[PDB]
Amino acid sequence: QKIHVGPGELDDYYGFWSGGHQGEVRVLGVPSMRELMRIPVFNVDSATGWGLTNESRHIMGDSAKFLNGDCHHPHISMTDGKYDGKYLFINDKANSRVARIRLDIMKCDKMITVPNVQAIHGLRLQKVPHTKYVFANAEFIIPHPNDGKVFDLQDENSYTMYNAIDAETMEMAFQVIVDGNLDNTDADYTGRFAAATCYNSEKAFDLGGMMRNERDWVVVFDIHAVEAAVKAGDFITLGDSKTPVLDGRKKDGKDSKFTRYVPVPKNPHGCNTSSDGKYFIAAGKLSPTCSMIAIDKLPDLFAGKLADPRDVIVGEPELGLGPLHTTFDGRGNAYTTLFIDSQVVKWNMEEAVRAYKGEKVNYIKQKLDVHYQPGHLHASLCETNEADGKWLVALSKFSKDRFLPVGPLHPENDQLIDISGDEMKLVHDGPTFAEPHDCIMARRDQIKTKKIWDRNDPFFAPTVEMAKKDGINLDTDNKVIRDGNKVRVYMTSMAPAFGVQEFTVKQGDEVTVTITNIAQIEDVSYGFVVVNHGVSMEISPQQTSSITFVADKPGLHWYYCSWFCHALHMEMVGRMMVEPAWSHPQ
Amino acid sequence: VKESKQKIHVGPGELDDYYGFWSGGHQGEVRVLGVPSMRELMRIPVFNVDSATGWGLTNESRHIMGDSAKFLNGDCHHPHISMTDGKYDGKYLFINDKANSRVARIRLDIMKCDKMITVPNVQAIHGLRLQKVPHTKYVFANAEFIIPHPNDGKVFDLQDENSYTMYNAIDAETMEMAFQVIVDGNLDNTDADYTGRFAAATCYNSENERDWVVVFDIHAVEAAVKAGDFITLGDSKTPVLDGRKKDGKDSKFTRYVPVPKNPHGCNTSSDGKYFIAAGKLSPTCSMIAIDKLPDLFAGKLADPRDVIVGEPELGLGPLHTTFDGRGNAYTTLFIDSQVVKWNMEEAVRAYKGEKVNYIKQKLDVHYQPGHLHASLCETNEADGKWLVALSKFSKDRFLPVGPLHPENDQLIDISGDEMKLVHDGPTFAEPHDCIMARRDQIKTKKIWDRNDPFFAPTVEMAKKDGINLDTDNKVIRDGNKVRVYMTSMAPAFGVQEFTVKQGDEVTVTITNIAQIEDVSYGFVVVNHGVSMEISPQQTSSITFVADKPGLHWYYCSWFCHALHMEMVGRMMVEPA
Ligand code: CUZ
Ligand code: CUA
Ligand code: CUA
Ligand SMILES: [Ca+2]
Ligand SMILES: [Ca+2]
Ligand SMILES: [Cl-]
Ligand SMILES: [Cl-]
Ligand SMILES: [K+]
Ligand SMILES: [K+]
Ligand code: NA
Ligand code: NA
Ligand SMILES: [Zn+2]
Ligand SMILES: [Zn+2]
Repeated sequence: QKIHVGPGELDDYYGFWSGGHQGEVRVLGVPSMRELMRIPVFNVDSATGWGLTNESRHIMGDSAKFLNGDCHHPHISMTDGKYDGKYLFINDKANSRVARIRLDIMKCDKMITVPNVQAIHGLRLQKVPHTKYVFANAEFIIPHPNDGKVFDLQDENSYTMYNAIDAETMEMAFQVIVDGNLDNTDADYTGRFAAATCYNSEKAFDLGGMMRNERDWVVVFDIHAVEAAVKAGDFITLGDSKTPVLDGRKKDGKDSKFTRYVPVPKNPHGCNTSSDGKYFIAAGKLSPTCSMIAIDKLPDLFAGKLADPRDVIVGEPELGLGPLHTTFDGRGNAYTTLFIDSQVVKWNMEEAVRAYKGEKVNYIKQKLDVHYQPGHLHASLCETNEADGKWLVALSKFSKDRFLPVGPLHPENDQLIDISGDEMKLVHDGPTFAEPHDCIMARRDQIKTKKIWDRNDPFFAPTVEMAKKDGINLDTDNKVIRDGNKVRVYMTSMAPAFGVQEFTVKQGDEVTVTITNIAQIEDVSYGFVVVNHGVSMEISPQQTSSITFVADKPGLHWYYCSWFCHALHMEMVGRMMVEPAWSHPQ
Repeated sequence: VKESKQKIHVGPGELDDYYGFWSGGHQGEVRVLGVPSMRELMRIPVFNVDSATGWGLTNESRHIMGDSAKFLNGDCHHPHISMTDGKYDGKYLFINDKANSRVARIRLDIMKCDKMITVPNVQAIHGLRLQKVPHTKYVFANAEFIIPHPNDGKVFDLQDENSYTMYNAIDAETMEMAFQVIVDGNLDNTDADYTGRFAAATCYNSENERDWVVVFDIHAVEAAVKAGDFITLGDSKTPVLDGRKKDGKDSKFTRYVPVPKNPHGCNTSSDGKYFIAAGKLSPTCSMIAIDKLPDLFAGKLADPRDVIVGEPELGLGPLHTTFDGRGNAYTTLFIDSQVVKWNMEEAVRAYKGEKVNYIKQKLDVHYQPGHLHASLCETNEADGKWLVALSKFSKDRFLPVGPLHPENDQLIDISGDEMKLVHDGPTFAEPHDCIMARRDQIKTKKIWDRNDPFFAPTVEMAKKDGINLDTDNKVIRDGNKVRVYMTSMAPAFGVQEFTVKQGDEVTVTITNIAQIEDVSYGFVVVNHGVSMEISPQQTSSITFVADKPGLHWYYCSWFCHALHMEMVGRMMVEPA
């Protein structure tokens, strides 16, 4: 298995890394582990203008007021349990958002603030028959309504909710109230069942209380029952949201139609579907085990053919101190991170199941040391029924002495491990910034990217619509439109000349600059910067971009093209002239 | 005979040999790489807003940025490291902001931006370089674009006698302006000699069959400043000297050396003999003899062209030059898409008419190189081991990732007689230029000092409230202001709940009293756009308004402990 990608060689896999609390998505080549691209999502990106431009702020909605995000879990849309390469979804824990990235243009094209919740943490996609739903955990219990009259998490109206988002429209589909709280989640290989771990079955707010119970649980959702209740109109709404809300709590011991609670020790964390579709595997964290939920026993559990919810557990292997996450090679082994022991442990799921039935046997195959304190791990295609068992990335939280010193803040250490053989082999230490939690890999042929924009692309269609009201054809017009104290500049661009090289406004005017890059070549991107106005954006081939700012300073102000595009790059410039307020009315 | 055969694989457990400091380009940060692995070890926020650490959101960072904290963007190109006696001393890194006309200082012991200045009365700081000898007293900075003076909207004509740009000197230690020099034309790039007397800059817009490199007599400038012979502009107290030619007469502070053609790069050879100006539109470099500049300013030379001692023909589109310390220069050919290696002394002899070939090798790069940088090339210790060429079009060299492409930063072994390309490093947002330093030239703190200037103003606020940041967990109420102070020790915030009134302006100050390297904590307030880092022994603070009634969770964002998920707290906001 080639480990090094020489000059002129291409990587075999795409890797999509979460940005952690830096808020972006990063695109890596695997196995070289080099960063090919950054995709801004919840961060403000100076280079492309994401969070400054009118297109990006329209996608972010009211949340464009936040300059931060915290993402953990990137996942790729699937058709029949295999990646189809259309979309990447990722969570925002800091401002309770889910974002969709369009993998053909590698940009965030949709974003939603999940109503009536705080902190979207766990996120995963339906696998079968395709990704109809994005499943998203809200982590923290809050009052409903949260109007400041009740603060107690033990009140009957204090709770958190499981969230399903329509992948294609990126509108809420439903929400399910649960007991306890929600950590990570996964889905089965039929479309019926999803599952989430809970660590706060105590509904406490202090550390001691959140650890009291010997077992919390994984809550299992019967999505068919949920949809059936929705189509039946048997749901409520909260506040101003029209999202159907269903009640998944126990009510005096009796289970909801929508949920079952499997007792699992202890403050469990990871929740991973095996690539063969047999198991939900929950990482015990404070318990030195994983718990294996048999998905094929779930219909019986929901029909009361089982006497005890624990009867869906068919294994609970002892793996080591602080199991956090599990991934799969597709050969019948699971790999689990041990945060405290700082290892990855390879174990055989079928043997662990036999040992739970008393058949004494050694299901642990190998323990590999990692550096240090691993969180997530990801084996190539592990989330599909094409799990290929080639590469394994383990994302550790303390790199200590593994890289040159760079001050008090250290990088993370994302370590690439060869699992194609019987023995795991550590091959590469990859330092990353801001704590990626999780990543996801796709084969090179599973991702198809556009090199030039289509002119009808929904990303800037609202801008095309604005132009039409001014009688503007964006493909050819270089025009300055005036409307009271607003000025709308429309221009084409072809290196090294802006189509409007100068224009004049009154001090205080609100200026929108719309630029259409009418180039038809690849890698031919232009920029636009207005000096000393905090204005910056990218316009790639056939794209239209626009940015709005206030001409608050009298005098002559230069604008320039930022993206090196030509041998005459530092000469693709223009001038905005701002007439002083004292020479105009008022 | 000596071969180029350095090892590029830094396996697990092994450490890189050099630090690389990459500019962030249009993204606005600075990036720290290990060389030769070319892996990114750290990002240093400067002009960007960084969700992870809170740079741009915290009180400490917005204090450093001053009024310019209102800008969420930057555009940097030129990172440089402070020198003592012509050698890197590891103290500071400086970098430019072309978009909002700033210079930033980074302290290399903490790897944080600690000072920032908006340069007055100019637009767009582009070229930037450091005084070398006797140390980096001055940061030299080019303002690129010509503007009216004053720029109040009465005059827009760029040919007006009061429309010009200026060369800028910033005091490196105080990060206050030292002086500005009005010049003719446009400034592009700049460098300094190895004595402290001279600096030089290419000018592309003298408007021209020839533009020039302008040469500054920094001693003469300092003399005038100390005798009070200067004017000031607008409301800036900065001494301003007039370096323009007047009726064909020369300023005391400047000489204009004719050089073709829209010259771009301006690079000082490591032996200190030459300012080398890359020809861009002319397929040449021009070599100015620094030891002839005293005679130039003394009026002992018949013609400003007399200080030119070499003009080698290299290829199409020379943009920049670097040095191996063995007597070779390395120049990027932007059109030919090559690095050309050439011998500077053979170039000088050729210029006299000897038939001697000074070109040693041309290496193909991919594609369209701009800047290049050999290790320690800006110092008299240039070691001739590694070369990075930063190329603007990666085309097919990496997997496709949509309409936007990465820059291709190519690592080249120059240790032997033949350059060898050994690695392609894709980078985001056109870093443009970089600088390398030996591992042993950089010394960083592992934990913060409690007296650090970075958060000294926050320590002062706490002093006014009577707070001992090392021990106290308290909530001060002051009208509609709320100042929460707390220690933190994973897995617990030192204040786990507090209550305020809707609309209160809340300041949260957190001190990480851990003593263990790498145990960094975070603080995020859910749905309030609040996020910051607190590393060991650091104090950080952030102000926001509690505009939403009800219970609002905060949590630690830096995975710090087995019980990370449970290190949380509650803000309770009583309705108005
Ligand atoms: Cu948010 S948690 Cu184990 Cu995913 Cu990092
Ligand atoms: Cu247009 Cu560079
Ligand atoms: Cu504090 Cu994780
Ligand atoms: Ca618990
Ligand atoms: Ca010119
Ligand atoms: Cl998980
Ligand atoms: Cl230069
Ligand atoms: K870390
Ligand atoms: K580029
Ligand atoms: Na939306
Ligand atoms: Na300052
Ligand atoms: Zn440059
Ligand atoms: Zn350049």
